[PDB]
Amino acid sequence: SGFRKMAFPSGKVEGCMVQVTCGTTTLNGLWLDDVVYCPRHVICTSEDMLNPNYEDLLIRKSNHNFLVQAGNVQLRVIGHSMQNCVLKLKVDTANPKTPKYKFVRIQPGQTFSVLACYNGSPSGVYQCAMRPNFTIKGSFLNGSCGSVGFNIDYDCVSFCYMHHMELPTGVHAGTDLEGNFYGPFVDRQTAQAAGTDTTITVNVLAWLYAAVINGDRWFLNRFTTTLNDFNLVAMKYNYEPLTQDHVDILGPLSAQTGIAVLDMCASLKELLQNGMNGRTILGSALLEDEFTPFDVVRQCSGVTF
Amino acid sequence: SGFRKMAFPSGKVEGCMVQVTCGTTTLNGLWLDDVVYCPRHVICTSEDMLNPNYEDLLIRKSNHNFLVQAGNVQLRVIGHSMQNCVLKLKVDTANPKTPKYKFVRIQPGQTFSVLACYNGSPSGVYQCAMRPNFTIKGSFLNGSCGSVGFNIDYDCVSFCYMHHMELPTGVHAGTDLEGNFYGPFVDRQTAQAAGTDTTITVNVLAWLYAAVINGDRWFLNRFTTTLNDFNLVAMKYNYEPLTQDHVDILGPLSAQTGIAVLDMCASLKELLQNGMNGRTILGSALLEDEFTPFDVVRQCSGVTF
Ligand SMILES: *C(=C)Cn1c(C)c(-n2nnc3ccccc32)c(=O)n(-c2cncc3ccccc23)c1=O
Ligand SMILES: *C(=C)Cn1c(C)c(-n2nnc3ccccc32)c(=O)n(-c2cncc3ccccc23)c1=O
Repeated sequence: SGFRKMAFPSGKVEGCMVQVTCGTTTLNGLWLDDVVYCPRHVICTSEDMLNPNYEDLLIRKSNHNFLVQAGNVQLRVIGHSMQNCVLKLKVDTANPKTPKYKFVRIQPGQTFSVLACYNGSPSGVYQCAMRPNFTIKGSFLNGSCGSVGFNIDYDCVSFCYMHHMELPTGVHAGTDLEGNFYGPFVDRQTAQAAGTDTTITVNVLAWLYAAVINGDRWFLNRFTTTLNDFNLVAMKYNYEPLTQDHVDILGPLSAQTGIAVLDMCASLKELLQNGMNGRTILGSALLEDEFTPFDVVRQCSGVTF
Repeated sequence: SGFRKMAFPSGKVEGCMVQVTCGTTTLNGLWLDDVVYCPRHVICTSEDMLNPNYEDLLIRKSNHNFLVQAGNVQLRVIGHSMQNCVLKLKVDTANPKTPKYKFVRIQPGQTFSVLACYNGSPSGVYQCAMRPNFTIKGSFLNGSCGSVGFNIDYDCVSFCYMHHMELPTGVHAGTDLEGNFYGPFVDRQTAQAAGTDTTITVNVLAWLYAAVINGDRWFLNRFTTTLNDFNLVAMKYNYEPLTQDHVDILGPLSAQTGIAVLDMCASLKELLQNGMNGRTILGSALLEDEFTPFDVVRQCSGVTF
């Protein structure tokens, strides 16, 4: 049946992307009901990003200093406030294309789709995962702030990420839709350490279950392992410690393929110690960890919205 | 800045996906203006797919035998015809969400975004490429026929692919929006050979240019090569022969990075003969060939729609 990195249909999010201009800085905004959400660093100049006093910079700003554009239509700003690191511009008009939505703070290891935008216009969509160090490895250029990450549950759009900065190491950092950064990052142009990134172990196991479903079974060995001895090989190769909760989520994948979770950990343990010897799994020559067990079930069952 | 497999915003295509039912078979349809396009094998039973006489099977079908559903709204079928391998159901109502569109028959090696649909409801979106053997390696389950592949040029949606069958080897085959199959495939449940698949050489070179832009420069060597001697290493490793046209398209990538195309072919020649030695390029341990030179420029410049 095949297996691909798949993103949610971005139709419901395209109708909410607007362009926000404050002075010379222009970035993307998210228009839901009569409130426009955008990163608060839109009020900063190129020289202000070094050490910005956001409370002092926002004081010098009025309602008419914010230009919100939805296509060719201008939105009247009648209120502004700063919640953590996001700016909330109250507009006089509710977005007629507002879908059913919620604000959700996802956990490290979970995945979401990103709609990369520039000047309020969508450019592309791709699937990513929140690394354990609360960073993401996306595709972001200059002007891509304001771009949101989201999950879709049938009719509801769960917004979970807003892009803010590109770290000097090349990775990306951002906040939730309430302004709280993911990780120890601040909206300030300074050298910030992301920390040791590790591999989402439960996502790797789910990806191996998807390989068996699609006929890729060459890595299945003749061993088992304990939950304690497996996390030992995991901690050596910079892998997340596997917990009983992770085993519980892998239940449906273990029952569909008839392979016990502990047996799958043994095949993964052998792959960590012996490598792939040049072979591939689902068209990849490395261990992919950007598919949650829920993503594997969705793609191997055809869940629509 | 990062590099990711990126798909076009599927908002304009979501508004055209409908569900078509003929007897017991149900698949997806594409609703543009007052015409619904769907694969013609919707008129076949499970036992009819072995050796179907489509001209004889369609004769036993009337206008009222086709149930077209756009959400919860029924469409009145007032005309039907068979163009090659697609069925064109004329409806009494033009789609109010019809975007500017064209029908395009793409060439092998070019890429396009796929919106996987089930029962007329979109489920996901992903980028793929038309392999030189006119197959695609997508993610398709039962009921995913009717799913279309498309490219977006600012305001125009260029439809280029409609999914029809999954070959016994696991790959997928389909037609253009006029019904002409890509390759020597027929809409018949029989064993069909896809042929020797090869690697899109111009796409691999463009992917290496994207690596240098993003800072991945470890594969740059100290050699050059001729266009004749390079296609010799290419023909040995099942790679497409590089032509002067391919070199012309790689012009902007060669001028942006300051690396001649023939010099990039030498680094690629060394990678084919020596492998990667365990290293990675843009987070991949193999040579990716699903990025056209136009896809690299779009993602490394931020082209929006
Ligand atoms: C957003 C519209 C502009 N932009 C900014 C302002 C920044 N940026 N520079 N220093 C900063 C400190 C704190 C927060 C943001 C910030 C930025 O990094 N990027 C940005 C984001 N992602 C990728 C990227 C790639 C190349 C240049 C900039 C850039 C901004 O877009
Ligand atoms: C489409 C809604 C149903 N479907 C069909 C009918 C077929 N299929 N079986 N034999 C065939 C011969 C010629 C054309 C189609 C055809 C089919 O293959 N698939 C299908 C397509 N992609 C992936 C896939 C995965 C698992 C089962 C079927 C399947 C159909 O969906």
